[PDB]
Amino acid sequence: GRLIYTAGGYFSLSYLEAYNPSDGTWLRLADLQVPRSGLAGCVVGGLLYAVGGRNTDSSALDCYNPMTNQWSPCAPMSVPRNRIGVGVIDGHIYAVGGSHGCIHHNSVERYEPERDEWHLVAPMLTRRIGVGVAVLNRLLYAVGGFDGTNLNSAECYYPENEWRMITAMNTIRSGAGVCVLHNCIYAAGGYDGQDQLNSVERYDVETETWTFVAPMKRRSALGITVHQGRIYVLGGYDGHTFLDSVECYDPDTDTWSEVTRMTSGRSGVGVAVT
Ligand SMILES: NC(=O)CN1c2ccc(c3ccccc23)N(CC(N)=O)S(=O)(=O)c2cccc(c2)OC(=O)CCCCC(=O)N2CCC[C@H]2C(=O)Nc2ccc(cc2)S1(=O)=O
Repeated sequence: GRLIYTAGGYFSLSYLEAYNPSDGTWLRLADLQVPRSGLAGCVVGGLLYAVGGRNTDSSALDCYNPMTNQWSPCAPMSVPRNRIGVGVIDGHIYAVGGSHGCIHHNSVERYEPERDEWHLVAPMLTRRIGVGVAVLNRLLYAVGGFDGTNLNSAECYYPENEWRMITAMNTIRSGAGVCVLHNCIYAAGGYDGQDQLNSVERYDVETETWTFVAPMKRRSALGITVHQGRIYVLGGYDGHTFLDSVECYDPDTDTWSEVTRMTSGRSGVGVAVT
């Protein structure tokens, strides 16, 4: 009965809408206190947090509670982080990368909801604005992005405080939807400098290889989450228009299938499931 929340986005949007893949119903919920695009979403203990983005870049961390349909302010990050990416480990929110104006972040900071406190951790090997982030059994991955100059590179964070480069992708991707499904890390979509991508690669943590799976039906700044063993990508920008298209990836048949449409097109959204 879990839901897919899309929060904020760009058409900078305040919408918080929830999709049920089991019946095609959308619900519109309480707005983001402050519109934001370029933000990330993630869930801790049933709570949905919206991080970073921009309205002016944003350091805001807000918390949405399905049980109250109310957005609660949290302590802000140590710096603004637009085009951020986030992951959770042990109930802690890791916010990696992003940009504050011309400052392209390689720093990473961790929020403990228990104390409402943000705290710095070991920065990355590379500045990554538009970074993709996912976590696989307490390893945090930052994938792609753009360092202020040039990334196919990916790197991995072990919490117990050092980042390690991993195998590079087959593709240069900033603004790529990144997730973990099963024991693999997916990097769907992105922007290679030239084109929006519809291709998707997954890193098998156990063969340390990026292999392409079927292409999507193109997009950047797309939302991405998992729901009932399936990847859902939301909206994004295909180079010409801001898509309302929501696409679902079934790993069993290795196909991407459009599965719904958002009530309005957006990119720059934060997405999570709870
Ligand atoms: N919160 C934000 O900062 C804003 N948003 C973001 C914008 C960017 C990245 C974002 C990545 C992650 C999350 C959010 C991203 N990326 C760079 C990165 N290092 O990751 S990106 O994914 O690679 C990418 C997306 C879209 C366009 C693009 C590159 O550049 C291009 O293709 C140029 C092609 C022609 C379009 C164009 O001329 N335009 C002139 C200005 C903008 C863009 C525009 O007209 N409308 C627009 C408005 C809002 C958004 C996208 C497009 S947004 O809200 O999603």
